[PDB]
Order: sequence, then structure tokens, then C-alpha cells
Amino acid sequence: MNIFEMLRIDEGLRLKIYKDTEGYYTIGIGHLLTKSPSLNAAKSELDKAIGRNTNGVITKDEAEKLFNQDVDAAVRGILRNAKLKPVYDSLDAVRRAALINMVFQMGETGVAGFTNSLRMLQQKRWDEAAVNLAKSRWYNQTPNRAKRVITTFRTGTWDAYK
Ligand SMILES: [Cl-]
Ligand SMILES: [Cl-]
Repeated sequence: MNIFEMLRIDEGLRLKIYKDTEGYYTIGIGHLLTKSPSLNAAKSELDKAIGRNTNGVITKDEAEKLFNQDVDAAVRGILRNAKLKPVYDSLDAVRRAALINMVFQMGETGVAGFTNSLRMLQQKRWDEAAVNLAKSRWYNQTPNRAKRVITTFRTGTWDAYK
């Protein structure tokens, strides 16, 4: 297992524009297109991302390319964030993938706001972070996925994904 496989499991893969769990237009492997409620707007952003007139539909290769860019962007985000980088740097490889998962889903900003949880992960108080991580809208809205990522931080193994 790795970060790519991990996210592919959590996000799925859809080749036509669809709405995510929040009702926002997305395509591929969890690539958010826009928070706007306009399909046209989403189509415009899709064509801009791909470089062609897609008519709201992409190929598998194209989805994977977006996915690679998004993963990449998520790591750099972390590395560039003052709150995140130290945590990330203190963790083992497995747990780092869980932190990337969160940032891909919620953005750097939203994750950087889990202050208490961040501090517990940094301190290696696994069970404690896991309880504090569950006290969140994230957990209440997407409990199964949140469960898998939390288990990941708690155990440092890929057990939740196997
Ligand atoms: Cl893009
Ligand atoms: Cl879920």
C-alpha cells in the first residue's frame, strides 16, 4: 500500500463530472472542480485543467494525471505550512500518508486548524489523537473514511485498508 492506492480507495474514480459528498462538482480521483453551483462553471474549470474541450468527460489517463498533480500539491502544501510541516516531519511513513489524505480531502487550511490533534500526533500520543480527531465535523460527515484514516494514525499500519 501507498498514498496513491490509499486515496484511490477513498475517493473512487469517476470519468464524468459528479457531485462529491458536499454536493460540489468533481471529476476523476476526487479532483474538486469548483464550489459553484453552476454546471457550466464546472465544465469551464474542467476544460481549463485538462487543456481541451472535454464536454464534462475525461479519460482514465487524464484522471490519473490530475491525481498525480493533486497528490503532489498536497505534499507541497504541507511542506509549505508552518503548522503542518513539523508534524509531518516527526511522523513515520505510514502516518505521513494519513496526514496527506486529510489535506487532500479538506485542504491545508482545514487540517492546520486541528491544533490539538496535531500536537498529540507530534507527541506520539496515538490513542489520544485518535479520540480528539473523532470530535469533528469531518468524522461526523464522513465517518467510514475518517475511521480508516484515524486507525491509520493510531496504529501506524495499513490495516484499515487491507
Ligand atoms: Cl488543475
Ligand atoms: Cl465516509
